[PDB]
Amino acid sequence: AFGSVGEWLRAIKMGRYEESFAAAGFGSFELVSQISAEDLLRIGVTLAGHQKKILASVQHM
Ligand SMILES: [Cl-]
Repeated sequence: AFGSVGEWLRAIKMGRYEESFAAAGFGSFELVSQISAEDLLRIGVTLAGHQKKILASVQHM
């Protein structure tokens, strides 16, 4: 378990997206667990490799 979405993003080397997750309203794991590729694109994860890494990480929840 992570203490916050930030801690999670940081842990999976995706800390660069912290502010953009938070501003888009993804501040709980309940929301992030339902995240899709379209969501990731909307908030600014433009790289498919980062999208894949993020989505593979959430598929654990
Ligand atoms: Cl934090």
